Amino acid sequence: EINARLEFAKTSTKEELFQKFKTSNKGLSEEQVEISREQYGDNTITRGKKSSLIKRLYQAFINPFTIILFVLALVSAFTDIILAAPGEKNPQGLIIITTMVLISGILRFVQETRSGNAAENLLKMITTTTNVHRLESGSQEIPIEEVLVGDIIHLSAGDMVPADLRIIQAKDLFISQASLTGESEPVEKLDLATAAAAASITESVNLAFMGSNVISGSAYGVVIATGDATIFGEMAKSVTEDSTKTTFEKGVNSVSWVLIRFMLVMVPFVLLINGFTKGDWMEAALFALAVAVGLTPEMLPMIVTTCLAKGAVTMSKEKTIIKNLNSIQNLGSMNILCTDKTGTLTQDKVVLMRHLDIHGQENIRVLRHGFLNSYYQTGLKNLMDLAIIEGAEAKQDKNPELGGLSSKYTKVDEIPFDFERRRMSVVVKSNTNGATSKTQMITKGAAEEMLDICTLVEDKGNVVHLTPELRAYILKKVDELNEEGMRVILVAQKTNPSPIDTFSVQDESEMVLMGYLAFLDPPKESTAKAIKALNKYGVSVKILTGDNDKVTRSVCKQVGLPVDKTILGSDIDQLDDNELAAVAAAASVFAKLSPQQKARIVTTLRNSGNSVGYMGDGINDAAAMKSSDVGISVDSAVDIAKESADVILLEKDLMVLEKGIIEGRKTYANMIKYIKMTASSNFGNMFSVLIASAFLPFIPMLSIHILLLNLIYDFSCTAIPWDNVDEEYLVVPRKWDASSVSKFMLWIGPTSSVFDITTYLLMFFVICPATFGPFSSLVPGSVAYIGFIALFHTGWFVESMWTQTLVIHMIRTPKIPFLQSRASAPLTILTFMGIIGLTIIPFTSFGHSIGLMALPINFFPWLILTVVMYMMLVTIFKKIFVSKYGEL
Ligand SMILES: [Mg+2]
Ligand SMILES: [Mg+2]
Ligand SMILES: [Mg+2]
Repeated sequence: EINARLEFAKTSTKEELFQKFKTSNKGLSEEQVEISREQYGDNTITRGKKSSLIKRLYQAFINPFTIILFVLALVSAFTDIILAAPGEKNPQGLIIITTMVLISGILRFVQETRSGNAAENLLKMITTTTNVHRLESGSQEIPIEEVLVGDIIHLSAGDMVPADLRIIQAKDLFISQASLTGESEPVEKLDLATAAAAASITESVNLAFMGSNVISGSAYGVVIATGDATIFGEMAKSVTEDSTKTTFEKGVNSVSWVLIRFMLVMVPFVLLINGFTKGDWMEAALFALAVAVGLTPEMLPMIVTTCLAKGAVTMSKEKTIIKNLNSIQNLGSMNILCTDKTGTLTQDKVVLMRHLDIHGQENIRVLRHGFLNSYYQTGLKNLMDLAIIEGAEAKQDKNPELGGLSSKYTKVDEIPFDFERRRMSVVVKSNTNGATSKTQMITKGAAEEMLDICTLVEDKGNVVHLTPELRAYILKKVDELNEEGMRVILVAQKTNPSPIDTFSVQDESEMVLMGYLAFLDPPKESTAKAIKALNKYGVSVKILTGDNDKVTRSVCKQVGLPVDKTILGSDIDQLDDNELAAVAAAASVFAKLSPQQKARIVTTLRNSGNSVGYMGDGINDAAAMKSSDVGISVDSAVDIAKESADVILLEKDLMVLEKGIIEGRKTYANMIKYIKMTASSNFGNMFSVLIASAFLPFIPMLSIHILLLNLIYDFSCTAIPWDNVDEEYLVVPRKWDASSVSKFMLWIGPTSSVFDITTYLLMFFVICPATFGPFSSLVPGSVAYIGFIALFHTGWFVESMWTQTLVIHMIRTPKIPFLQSRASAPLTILTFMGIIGLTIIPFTSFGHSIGLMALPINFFPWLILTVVMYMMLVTIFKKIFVSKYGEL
C-alpha cells in the first residue's frame, strides 16, 4: 500500500530513491512527469467527495427554480402544442421557456462549481507556489496542485510543505508540525537514512509531511506521495454544513419555495373560478398558465449571478482578493474583528533604535552581537531583525568594530524561535581563522525569558555574577523602557558552546548578558480614522497580542481603543469558558497570549453567535485563522496563513478591510432589493388577473406578453448591482430572510392590484370602445373583435411595464425618493432604455405578429395620471410598512 512505500522512502539511500523514482538531482523530465501523473496520481484533494461532469450537471440541474421553469415548460407545451386545436400552434413560448431553463441550469451549475465552504480556494484568483526543480525549466515556482511524485522541491522559511517529502539535503531544517499533529514544538529534520522503526511514521526524522510548516533553514526534498495518499489527505474530511450560515443558495431556495406557496394558493383558485363560471376548461387552463408564468421572476438566477460577479470584481479591484463566492457572505456578516497589533495598527518599520548597555548607556558590542544573530538567522526576519541590520549597517561607516561582520563569520548551528521559550540561538564561527577560529553562541529573546538562563553580566567592561538584586534591577529597567512603548530585547553570548552533535535547548545556560535593544514602533496616521470607521459599521476591533501588556496599552492609548481593561494569558488559563465568554465580550485588549489561547478566545467569542474574523500573517496564527468564521491575511504572508484565510488583501491595513465589508454588505443589499421589488411587482399583477378573471369576458393578457414583460423588466433590472445603497442599510450586518419577502409582497402588491383593475376598467369601457365600438354590440370572431382584444392587451401591457419600472424609484428607498436619496445613473438610464424599447415594441410589426396593436394618442395622458396616482399610493403604503416593521 501507501505505507509500505513510505517505509522504503524513509529507509532507502538517495541514489536508490533516484533510480526508483526516475528522478535525477536536477529534477524530473517531461515523459517521466507524464508517466507519474498517469500512474501515481495528481496533487488534488478530493476531501472524501468525487463527482464527474455529468453527475455534477445533473445535480445542479434539479434546483427548485429550474423545476419551476420545467413545469411551466411542460404546461405550455401541453396547452399550446398537444392539446391545442389543429392549425393554431405557438411554439414561441415553449422554445423561450426551454432556453431559459437551460440558461438557469448552466448558471446554477457555475455558481455551485465556484461556491465552497471553509475558505475553499475555488476561484483561483491567487494561488500559492512552491519552488520545484525540473530538467529543462530549472528552478521555477508552480502551483501546489501541479506537484507530482518524484519532483525535487526546495523548502525555505515560511513555505508550506506541499506533499510527503523525504529530505535528501537538510541544513538545520526545523519544521512546525502543529498544523498536522497539534505539537507547536519545531522538530529537526535530517537527510540520513534512519533504519529505525519510528512510532507511526508521523514523528520521524527524514520525512516531511503535507501541511507542515517550515520555520528555518533550507532543505531539498523528493515528493513521494501526492493527492489523498498522504496523511493530510486522509485527515482532509468534509464537514457538511459546518457553519450555520445561510448562503445565497439557501436564500434563493427559500424564495423559490415562497413562490411555490403563492402559486399553490392562487393558480388553482383561478382555474376553479374560470372552470365553474365560464364553462370552458381550456380558457381556465390558459388563465392558470398565465398566472403561473407571471408569478415567476423568470431571470432571477441571471441577476443573482450578475450580483455575485459584480461583488467579486469590485472587491478584487479594491485590493481584496477572495477565495470563493461564499466569502462575500462570510465577510458581510462580520461582527467582531480580532487581530495582532503588529503590521495592522502599527507601521512595520522602526523609527528609533537604542542599543544600550546594562545601565542604559549606548553600547556598540551589544549591537554587534545582535547584528550577528539577525544577519546569520536563517528563519523569517521580523521588523526588529531588519531594524537591527539597518542600524548596524548605518553605524559601520565610523565604527571599525562593526566593519566586515557579514563576511568573516559563518553559521554552524541554530535553534529557531518558539513560543514556549521565546528565544533564538545562533552559533557563529569565524571564517578567517580556520579550525582554531573558536565558536560563539549568540542568543536573543524577551527579557523575562532571557534572564532565566544568564548567570553572568558584562558590566563596565568586565563580567560579574548575576545576583537576584541585579536581576530585579534589570527587570526594572526593562519595564521602564516598556513604559514609553519601546520593545525590549536582551542579547547574550556564550563561548564555547557544546559540539553541534549535542547542541540542544539544554545547552542554553551560563550566558553573559550584553544589554538591551529598544525599538520604537509608531502607529499609522490613518489607524484612528480606520478604527472609528470600522466601529461605525458595527465591527468591534479586539487585539490578541503576544507582547508585553504595557506596549499594547501604549499603542491603544494613541489609537483610541479602551485601555482600562487588559487581560493576560494566565487569567484566561485560570478561568473557565462560561466566564471567558463574558470577560472577552466585555474587553478589547488581550496580551501575553499563546497561539492556543488566541484560538480559544476566538472560539469562545464565536460560541456566543458573534461572527468573528481573525487577521494574521504568521505560522503560529494558523490555529486562530482556522477557528474563526472568516480568515484574513496579506499576500506577503506565509503560505499557511494565506491557505487558511477566507479573504486575502494586497495591503495590510484596515481601510481596505472596511471597503471589502461595505462591498460584501452592498451585494446582499442589492440582491434582496431586486428580489423584493420583482416579487411584489409580479404579485400585484397576478392578483389583478385573479380578481378580474371572473368579470372579464376574455384574457387580460396573453402568456407571451407576460413572458416578454418579465424578460424586458429583468433586462432593465440587470443594473441593480450598480445603484446607490442607503448607509443605514449597510451600517449593520444582515442575514438572509424569507418571511420578509412574503410580508413585502402581501403589503405592496395589492396597491398595484387596484390600479391594474382601474386600467382594466378604463380600457374596457373608455378607450377601446371609443376606438372600435362597444363590446356588447361586437360580434365575436370578426376582425373588430380581434382588434378589440389586441388593443386591450397592448394597453394593459404598456401600463404594466411603465408601472413596474417607475415603482423602482419609489420602493427602493425608505426615505423621500428624490429629495433625500437619489438613484444611480446606470440603473436609471437602463430602466429608461427598457421603457422606451418596450413602448416602441407594439407599434412595430413584431408587436402585430404576436397580437399587439398600435395605441391611440389619447391613452398616454391616462397612463401618466395612473403612474402619478400609483406613486402617491406607493408612498403612503411605504410609510405604513416602515412604521409597522421598520425596514424595507
Ligand atoms: Mg513560497
Ligand atoms: Mg543540530
Ligand atoms: Mg404591475
